[PDB]
Amino acid sequence: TGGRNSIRYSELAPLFDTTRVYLVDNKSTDVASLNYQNDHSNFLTTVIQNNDYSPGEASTQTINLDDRSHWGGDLKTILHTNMPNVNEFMFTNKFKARVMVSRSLTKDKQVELKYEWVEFTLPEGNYSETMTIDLMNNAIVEHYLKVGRQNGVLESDIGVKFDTRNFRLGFDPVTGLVMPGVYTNEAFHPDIILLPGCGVDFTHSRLSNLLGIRKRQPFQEGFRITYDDLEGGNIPALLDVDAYQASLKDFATRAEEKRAEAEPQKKPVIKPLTEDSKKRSYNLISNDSTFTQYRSWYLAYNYGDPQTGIRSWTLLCTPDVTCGSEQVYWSLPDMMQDPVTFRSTSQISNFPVVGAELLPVHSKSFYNDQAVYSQLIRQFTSLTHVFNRFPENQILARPPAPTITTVSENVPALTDHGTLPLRNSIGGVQRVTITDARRRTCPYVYKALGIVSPRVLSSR
Amino acid sequence: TGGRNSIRYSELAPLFDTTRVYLVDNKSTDVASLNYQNDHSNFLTTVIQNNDYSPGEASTQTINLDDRSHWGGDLKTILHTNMPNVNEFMFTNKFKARVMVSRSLTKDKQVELKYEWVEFTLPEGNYSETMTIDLMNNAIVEHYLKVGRQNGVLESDIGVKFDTRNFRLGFDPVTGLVMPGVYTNEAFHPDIILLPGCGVDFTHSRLSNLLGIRKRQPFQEGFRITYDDLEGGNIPALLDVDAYQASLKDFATRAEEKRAEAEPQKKPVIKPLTEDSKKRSYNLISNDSTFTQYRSWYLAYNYGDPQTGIRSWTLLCTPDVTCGSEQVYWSLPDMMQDPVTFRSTSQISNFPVVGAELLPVHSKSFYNDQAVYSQLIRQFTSLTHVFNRFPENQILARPPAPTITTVSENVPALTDHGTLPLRNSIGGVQRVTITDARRRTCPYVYKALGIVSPRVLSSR
Amino acid sequence: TGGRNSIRYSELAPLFDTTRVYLVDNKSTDVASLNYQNDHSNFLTTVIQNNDYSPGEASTQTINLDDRSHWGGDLKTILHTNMPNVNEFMFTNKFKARVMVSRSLTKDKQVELKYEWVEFTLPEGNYSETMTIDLMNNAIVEHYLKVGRQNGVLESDIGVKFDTRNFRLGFDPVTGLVMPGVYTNEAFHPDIILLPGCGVDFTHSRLSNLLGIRKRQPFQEGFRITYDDLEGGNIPALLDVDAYQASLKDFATRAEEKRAEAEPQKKPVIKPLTEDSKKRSYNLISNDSTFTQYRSWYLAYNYGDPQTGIRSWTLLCTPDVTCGSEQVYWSLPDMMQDPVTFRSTSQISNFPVVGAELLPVHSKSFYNDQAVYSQLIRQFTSLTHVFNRFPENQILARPPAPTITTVSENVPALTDHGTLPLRNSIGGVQRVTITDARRRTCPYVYKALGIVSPRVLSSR
Amino acid sequence: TGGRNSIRYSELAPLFDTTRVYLVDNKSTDVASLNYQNDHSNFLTTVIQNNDYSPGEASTQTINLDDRSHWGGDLKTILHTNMPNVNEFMFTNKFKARVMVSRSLTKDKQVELKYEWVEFTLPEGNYSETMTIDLMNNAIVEHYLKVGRQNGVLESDIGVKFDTRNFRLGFDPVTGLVMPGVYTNEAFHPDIILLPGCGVDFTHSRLSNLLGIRKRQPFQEGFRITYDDLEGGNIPALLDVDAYQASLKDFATRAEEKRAEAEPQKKPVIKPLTEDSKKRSYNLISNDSTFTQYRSWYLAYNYGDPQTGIRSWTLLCTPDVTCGSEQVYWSLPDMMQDPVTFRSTSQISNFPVVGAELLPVHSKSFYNDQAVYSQLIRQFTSLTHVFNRFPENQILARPPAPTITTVSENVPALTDHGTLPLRNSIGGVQRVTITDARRRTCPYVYKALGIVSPRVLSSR
Repeated sequence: TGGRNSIRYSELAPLFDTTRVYLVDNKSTDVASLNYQNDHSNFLTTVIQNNDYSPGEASTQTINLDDRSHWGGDLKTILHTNMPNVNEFMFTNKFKARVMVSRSLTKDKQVELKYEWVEFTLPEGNYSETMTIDLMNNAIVEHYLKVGRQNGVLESDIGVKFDTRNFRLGFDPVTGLVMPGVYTNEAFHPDIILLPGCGVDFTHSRLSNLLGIRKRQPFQEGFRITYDDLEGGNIPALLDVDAYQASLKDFATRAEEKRAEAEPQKKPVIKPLTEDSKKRSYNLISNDSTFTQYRSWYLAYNYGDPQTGIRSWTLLCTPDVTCGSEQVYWSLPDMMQDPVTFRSTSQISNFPVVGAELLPVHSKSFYNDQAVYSQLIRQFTSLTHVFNRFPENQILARPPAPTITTVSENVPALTDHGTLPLRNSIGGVQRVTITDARRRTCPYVYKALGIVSPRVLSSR
Repeated sequence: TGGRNSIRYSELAPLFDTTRVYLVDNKSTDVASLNYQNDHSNFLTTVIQNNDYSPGEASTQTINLDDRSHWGGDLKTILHTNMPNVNEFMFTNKFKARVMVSRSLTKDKQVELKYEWVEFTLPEGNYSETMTIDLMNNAIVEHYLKVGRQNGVLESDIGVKFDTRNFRLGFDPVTGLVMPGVYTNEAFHPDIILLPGCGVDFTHSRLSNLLGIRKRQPFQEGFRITYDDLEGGNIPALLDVDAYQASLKDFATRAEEKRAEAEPQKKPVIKPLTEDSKKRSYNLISNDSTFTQYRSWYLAYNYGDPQTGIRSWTLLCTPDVTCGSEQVYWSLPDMMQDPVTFRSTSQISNFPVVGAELLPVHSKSFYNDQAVYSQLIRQFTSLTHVFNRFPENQILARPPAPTITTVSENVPALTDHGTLPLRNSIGGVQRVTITDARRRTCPYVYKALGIVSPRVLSSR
Repeated sequence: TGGRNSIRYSELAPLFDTTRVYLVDNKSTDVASLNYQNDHSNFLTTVIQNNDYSPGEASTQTINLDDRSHWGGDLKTILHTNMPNVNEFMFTNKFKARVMVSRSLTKDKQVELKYEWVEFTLPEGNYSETMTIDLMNNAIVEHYLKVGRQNGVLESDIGVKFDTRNFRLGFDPVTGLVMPGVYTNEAFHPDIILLPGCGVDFTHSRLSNLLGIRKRQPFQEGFRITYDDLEGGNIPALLDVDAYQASLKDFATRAEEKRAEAEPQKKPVIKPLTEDSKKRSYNLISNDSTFTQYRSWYLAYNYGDPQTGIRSWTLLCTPDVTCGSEQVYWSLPDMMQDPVTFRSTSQISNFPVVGAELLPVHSKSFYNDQAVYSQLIRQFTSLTHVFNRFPENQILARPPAPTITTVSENVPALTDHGTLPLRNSIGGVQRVTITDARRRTCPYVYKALGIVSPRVLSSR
Repeated sequence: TGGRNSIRYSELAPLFDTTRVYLVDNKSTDVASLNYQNDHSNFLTTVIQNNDYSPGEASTQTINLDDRSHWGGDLKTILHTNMPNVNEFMFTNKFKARVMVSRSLTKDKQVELKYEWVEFTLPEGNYSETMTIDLMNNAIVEHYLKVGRQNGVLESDIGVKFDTRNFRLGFDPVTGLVMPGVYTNEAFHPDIILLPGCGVDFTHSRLSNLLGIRKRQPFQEGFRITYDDLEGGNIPALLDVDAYQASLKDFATRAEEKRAEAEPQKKPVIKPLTEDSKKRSYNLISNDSTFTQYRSWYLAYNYGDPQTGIRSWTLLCTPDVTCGSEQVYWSLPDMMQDPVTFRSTSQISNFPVVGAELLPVHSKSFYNDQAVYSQLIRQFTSLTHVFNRFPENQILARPPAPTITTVSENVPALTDHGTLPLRNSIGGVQRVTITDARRRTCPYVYKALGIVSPRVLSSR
């Protein structure tokens, strides 16, 4: 310490031992003159807080930490964003899926079904865990319109759907059917329902995470999940409720009558429904088999061979609307020594990093009353949303709203990076820069604030 | 340390090493006598906590940190506000918009439409993310009354509306219409709906942030968004439900009948509704085109040319009721050495700063049940609010309440600034001062509290 | 300090005193080349952040903390998971129970009841405190179908049920019956209802904790709870409401008439209901006794002999959906000295541990409105869920939804382990590894992030 | 430092300066062999984390902090419980009350009323702020059955009730009655309603706190609150609505008609109802007085003489379901020097204490919709709960559910005790022990975890 303290500035007098320099954006004189063309994630600040000098002029003067000692400063920072759930940047507004795009009776008498991969995009915005799903299903439909239908494609065969129920709860081990005649619409994790000849790929989208279907060994570029993959676990068919109902015309310890009332002339059972009001085909494999051609991921993962099925190369897990906690990197190139192996440069997308921190986004959870409220309004017929374009379908229906939805929420992060080594000649104008994992500014930054407290560390 | 500790006061005896001085407002003797004309964001305190002296008299005595050493103190502080969502100070109660103000059949046979920019102001108060919007739409209307109407202006042409839905979900790629005959009223981010010849400017309002429409490169003084800007993305027109309904009088794998039931004598389709009950014009460009003159920001941003549209110079992002996390600056001029480049002065609006901190305001989020509850009460006719003065309009209607509203909430902030260098002759009366980004006291401060713990740092 | 600081790298120049090395997974060049076959819970990272070298090549270079001093580093870390409530890994998707599997009239005239232990498994997913229960009851039923029934087993005798009410609130001390004729369906802690000859074992499942039935002295491998254990506390029988109703044909201080209206020809009381609509046996011990054979844990614990009953060897406590706060262990084998007694090795499942921390999972609680809403919909008959397959049973009914449900929620954990001693020759490529209590990678890890700040500790 | 660092272990080599020893329960080898008969609140751990030695054998080896220096360690700990709201341990399942137990027409013509103190106990479980109350009222009733009634006791005179409303809002200053004929059922703090000759004592129960009736000077063993105490503040009687209704047969500034319409032949007023449907006596003092014999604490405290009433020796305050934040004490007898005045021993219930911390329980609050929902279901007659056995009573009714209920919630506590002095010969097997205020293990502990970081403090 002794003679090694002195923190000096032009004529303003000797200041001794730690003090404070401030890195701020909202400084009025600065804006107008320096970072006009820049944004909150990469700006310039005049660190000289002296009322009497031009910003330019200030950019000349310097804060001089005493020369005789190696100095260090404590860097506390306040980061605040407002990035939305889905958007083009975080890759949460795009996702490739393969759908039916044409259906025509080929030249002889056999038929033709051609499929193709199309990229659907969502309208940017901050959504729910669910409404997002919906937005996706809609984006599938919206395409079926501009193309599908007007080429022999019947809704009765739209290839991909993102639903959320266990399509085999009512299932009866012997009848081979979902007895209650209705797939019990309770929500149990996002799922993916495919059809023959198609599938979906998330190779370039974090939406995968929103669904909560993660690859069992991530560092593998590429995420395609097709029909052939979802093996074992095709949605069983609903039993014909009416056919069954309409039919039926042609120890001794109180356990006596209970054992005789519980027990050629066959019944209407066997009849697995085939279509629904407005006759929508449920595409059943055989006029025999109780299983529909529709295949569910959830079903696969949980019910089909664990050592071979998707349960093998994939992993079932929690949703997370945020799509993935990603971090950001601070850099104060003009004011702090470049950490260990970092090379010193001027290429904004490669500056040295002084602090890392998670991008300020959490997921708040709320209890959903609207879960059932809706089961008592479409049972009492009325208009439809662009979401339930197939009310009477039990499959292309509208995935049940899960109780407890999550919502991406932005929050101020009063973080604190360690104490770093800094130069002893701090320039009048410092440059602040926040970067993301991929190394690029981040448009969604409303406020960055830095406070540095230099203090002597050793001697030269 | 050795002889360098001694912290002395008048005759009260030697105290050694760190101790504690207190900066408090609520001190009774002080109020009455010193900071009568001041407020919590800029007051005087007697730091001498000795029961026997006048405040004035105390203002004489002094705490003497030993002379032989440079001292420093730890400054912990308790800040607590209660600033409201919208108000004149934070510039959240004003916003300029350009509306229709006159409509008369000019002198020959052609007509005249004159527009003007008017500043509307809100009643101060703490609001919701939504009700705020509403308050704005109302403030637009309230003006149409004092002027608009009484000058040939028909509601059928009020220029600006802040709604919240995706005005083109039901849209059908071929019919060029919102088929369901009703813009699906679900909430998807605040938006701005304009008309020809008008627009809105936020150049002097943080309300912009409330909406969540941020300028892609902020440091540009000025925020005007007009009709001509919102290009490509005019709200498509609702299809005539009745005209259509009223009309209609004059492979082989179960997929056989599904491919024949899905497939001069033209139909009522083409008819895009023109007005609504009480005949309100939907101002359609041509008696032909399926698009209304009404233009939506949301629509533009998401659907019209990304490299040219507003999607270019603007950015879609999360709301935030608070309107923008702003920070405040502490200053203890009379008790702590003036940080690096700060000049020492007496101009309250330029004191030295010792600590920065975010102004104590966060946004709590809640789940909205009232989302739909209201769709089942205006469907069952009854009175109206100053908010839905055009129930039967599908456009000047009332923006749908988003599920999950946010509310600005004030909270005590037990913050902690570093350890700062201080003078060794602390005056009997210290002056505390909290300032905002622009540098001015902040009326909304209920309590400021400071605790300082001096301790030796080096030697002289 | 003096000559002991120097932190050196290849030619890049001398850095002095603490600096920062970064342990990150999401680093792009790394993924592709090193940890292709690995996962977030056990990967390799290149700690050399120098743009110009191959990852391989970098793996050669080294960060050299000065040799003359023993160094240490501060390890802060960011861990973020997404593990679901129930799953095979945490052992929350399996649980052994003993049920009735066969009922046939043995060879002479006496009968045979054979029971067996079967393991039921749940569909993996993140659930509620309740819906989980339900999933279990269902899994019991689902078995009764594939086997039970089709072998003389009547629902009237399914052995295990997980409900949640105090099966003896309405109980009347004298009549020996649940007077109101209905077990008051309010929720009061998960319970277990057994039958003669069966029970449940959790020896290999944390689901026990979900129920909130903990063993009074845990370190005892094994958790079997059978009928014979639940002694004293058999669910009393519901009084015959109708029999009773249908019958009844054949001081003086205002307290006079109150003392005469409150006061061979016997009444219908004695009649304890025996079965319910669709005549389901309530299996009553004697044609006499007011107690059914059904036995409840809750009942036992709270009402039967505390010094002998289950209240003795077991403990009643709060649920917790997470099933048990378990911790994880960090290990940075290639960069930090192996703590006290740890042996140095290469067996991933035995690396040295540098930091311990709770696996990032908490339980959020919400208020349940859906508590009663359902009591006003099954009272108005309509379809049933795979959950209430015995609506009219008062016992095999559907446990009442408790107000205040809990839900396992994943959250980012910005933790901070101490300051650790490290090697002075940090390899170009470090290995990160998170392990669980049992010592194995943890599939449910989305992001691991490490920041180390070396700084001199002493001298060599 | 110099030669004073060395932290040594058997042959495993010299480790220098701070390192880390771990205190963990879940360690597999340990359980089976050492703490079989113990529980999480008092177990043994092998601190030697070396894979090759028996636990027993390890118990021999030792960690040797260098002898030449006095060492200290940082103790961070992770405590996690799951204790329920009410239970026998925390004394929240018992509470003595004095009730009517016999009513017979004594030998001459005068009568006899004998009362007695009885201890009622609740079924263990985690409850609500309210449902707890209810459970208590029920427990009062449940007794009236096994005894009361069957001895001339009419519900019309059950002595104690815990309700929650201000039994005198409708009250009219002149009529001396609760005009609206109904005690306005809004919730305003737990209360206690007594009758002549009885009362309640909490001398041995924290439930008092749940109610929120605290003794004004706590350190006084004993908490009895009887009738005679609740003086001034007897619940006024409801006015006879019918008698009144059934009767009535036999300046000039617009303020003219308002002053004549607002103004022998007496009216039905005076008639204060006496009993209610099913004629339940309201026990009124005189056939005259408008006050019933029923006395309320709330009423007393707020309305009767503040200098003499209960308002004097008692204190009205917030509920808190937890019943009282109690703390726990850590102790690591075998590894850390015994703090200042603590005597060293082997009596588990007197070990030295190294850290204190609040027992991990907080109270979450939720908004109650179910507040009114119930006022619109018992107004539409139907069955009753064991809770509203006197629907038609306005007093023995069922206390109104307060909006905003609280619920005891268990939470992991990542606490951190200071840095403590420790022995330099740490035994292979350490003993961990958590104790409560009264000094006894705490059954409700699911996980205890300790991390110690020794580091040199001075020299010997």
